[PDB]
Parts: sequence; structure tokens; C-alpha cells
Amino acid sequence: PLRVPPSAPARLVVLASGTGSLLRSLLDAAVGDYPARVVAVGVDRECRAAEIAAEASVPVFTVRLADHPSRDAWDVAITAATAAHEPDLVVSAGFMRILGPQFLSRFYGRTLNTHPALLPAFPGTHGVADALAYGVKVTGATVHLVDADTGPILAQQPVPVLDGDDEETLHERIKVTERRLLVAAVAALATHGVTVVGRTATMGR
Amino acid sequence: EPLRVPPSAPARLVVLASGTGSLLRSLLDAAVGDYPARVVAVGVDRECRAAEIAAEASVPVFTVRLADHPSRDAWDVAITAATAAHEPDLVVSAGFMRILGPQFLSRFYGRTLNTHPALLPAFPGTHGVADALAYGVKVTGATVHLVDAGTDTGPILAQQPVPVLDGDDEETLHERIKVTERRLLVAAVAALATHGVTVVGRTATMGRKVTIG
Ligand SMILES: [Mg+2]
Repeated sequence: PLRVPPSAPARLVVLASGTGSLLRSLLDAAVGDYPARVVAVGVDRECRAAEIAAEASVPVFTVRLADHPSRDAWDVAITAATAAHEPDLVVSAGFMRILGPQFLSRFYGRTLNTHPALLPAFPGTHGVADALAYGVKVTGATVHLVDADTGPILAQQPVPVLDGDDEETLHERIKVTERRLLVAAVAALATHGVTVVGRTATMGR
Repeated sequence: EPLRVPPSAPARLVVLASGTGSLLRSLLDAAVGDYPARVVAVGVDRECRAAEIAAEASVPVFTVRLADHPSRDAWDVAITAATAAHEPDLVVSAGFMRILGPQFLSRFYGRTLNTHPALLPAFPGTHGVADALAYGVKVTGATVHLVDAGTDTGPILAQQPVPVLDGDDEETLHERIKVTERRLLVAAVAALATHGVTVVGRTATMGRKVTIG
């Protein structure tokens, strides 16, 4: 079984490819007595997340797939760059590349993703549209461990579907909850650690 | 064409049951004072605690047994006639151990309600609680939905989430869900009676209040 010990005060690396809205919430939370700090942000392209990091005086590293001869070579480089910061936890919810086997060898159990549905319902890139089309009244957000997207679930929180929602309005309501849930899960993992038996992840004492 | 079920308050409710009648008890407890429906009859297909509970509350009980008819279709005609005889506005069949047939649904689709101890479409079937626990979800819940020709597939009327706590076993989680499930059904019956519902595609939308007010 997977055992990840507590790491508070924890070092967090955020991997990002996009607008950095989640990074904003992490940076805002990760101050004072919050049990982690964002020590670095890694990106694979120019993006607003890199700008948000730099504005917060957080080091930014860039590892572009295009700068390496193969995905295996890129995997080694991003693993080395991330490991260089000695992270206890990695958030890759906003990262738009698949993390490879070298990265997972080092960071499985410590790498977190989010999804805008209550997994296992509505998996994939269109989970919000799919939930809306199905006519559910409750959807939600999931934080789960990254693996080789059905990794062990760390945390979930429900979100209502309101009569007359479109994809954009529902997705935005879910994203609001996703940010809070991720911030809470990072803190819990830092302070409590996690153990995984079967596919069930349990926060420690 | 959207299916439109108009308001029916003060509504007549028929409950179809085969078991211990826990949901029936919740409905009988709720259907007092200003509650916008009353249980007018309970239909069963066998001797069961639900039938005893109804009688104890002075509610008529009707019995339509599979064995008393020459075919499933004959039984379907009989239970449809028996249910319709009570002029119900709504039918609850969550505790009923028979698939309702096409004759019944021809009359009562849109007015017949079931419940499920998961947030459909997750964890369908008779092991929804055990399966949610084994999968390691942190949020499950209860669903009220319209009965149709499938199982666990009809338009969703209401849902409410229920947390999964560290150390839960199937029975502890199921207790937590069942409490929410019965309440959700009682609330959905009241909303349907007062406001009606419209179904477009597979999306069911309750009617809205006409004043704040
Ligand atoms: Mg059911």
C-alpha cells in the first residue's frame, strides 16, 4: 500500500499551462499558518499562470516538449526540474500535458489533479456538459491522485445544478468549489499524509 | 412535445410496496396538516410489513399478486386498474419489488416516483452503497427519479449529497443515505403536488412559485 507521511511545513510545486485561476487561490491561501508554501511554478508554455507566479515572487521554470527530442527526454527534464525544488506535493490540475512514467516514479501519491464532476460520474474533458445534458441536480468537484484519470479520490464536494444553467454558468460554479476543495486537500495532505488501500485514500491522523 | 404534469395539491398519493415500509412510514408521518398530499391507498404484491403499517393507519390496502393471473401482461392490466381506481395524482413505487409494465406506464408515466441510494448515474443497481464505498468516493447521495421502462434511468427529479466518512461500513453509510433519501422523496412529492413538473429531453423542471410572496 501507498504511504505518504505528513510533510507540514510542506513545499508545493504547481505545474500549469493556462490562466492560473487555481494558482491564484493557492497563492492567496499559502501564507502564514497554512501548512505549505508554493515554492515554484513549472510551465510548459507561455501562459498567464507564469505571470501570476512571477508577480507573487515565486520562481518559474519552463520545460517545453518542443525543446526535447522525445516525450521520454521531456519526462526526464520536467522530473529533474520539479525535483530540484524538493517538493512534498505537486499540483498539476492546470497542466495540459500528460505526466510521464519518470515523473510518476518519483511523484505518484504526491501529485494532485482536479475534475469538475463527482467521479466516477461524468469523466473526461466534457464532464460539465455531460452532467448538464443528463439532467442531474447535484454535481461537484473531485481532487484525486494523478496516475498513468481514475486515481484514488482524495476529496469531493457537491455543487448544485440550477434550473436554466448553461455549460459556462455551471462550469464556473464548479470551478469556484474546485479551488476551495483543492486548497483544503493540499492542507490536509500536508498535515495528515495519506494511505491508499485498494483504491481508497484515507487522510492520516 | 414536453411532458407537463400540472399541480395537483391537494394531491392523492398511492404507495406501491413489497417490504418493510420504511418510506411509507415517512410519508404517513409527513402527510398531515398543510402537507399538500395524502396517502389514499397502499398497493402490495405480497404479505409485508408495509401492508400492516397502512392498515394500522386506516389506509386501504389492495393486493395484486403475480400468481393470481395467467401472464405478466394480465397482472400489469390488473395492477393498473387497481391503482387507477384510487384516482391518484402521484404514485410512489420505491419499495415495490416488481417492474411496472407498459400498461401501467401508459397511464402513470410522469406521475410515478422511485428513489435510489446513490447520485445517479453513479452506482446504479442493488449494490449502490457497497459499490460507492468500495470505489472510495467521498460524496454519494440520494436520487428521486421518474419511473420508466428502464432501471435507474428515468428523469431525475431531485438529488441530495451525503458524505462518506472514514471508517464507514456499508450499513453505516446506508443509514446515512436512507435518512436523506426518505426526506428527499417526501420533499419531492410535496413539490410535485404544489408545482407540477415539465420534462424536456431527460431534464425535469419543477414548476415555480408564483409569489415571493
Ligand atoms: Mg430504486
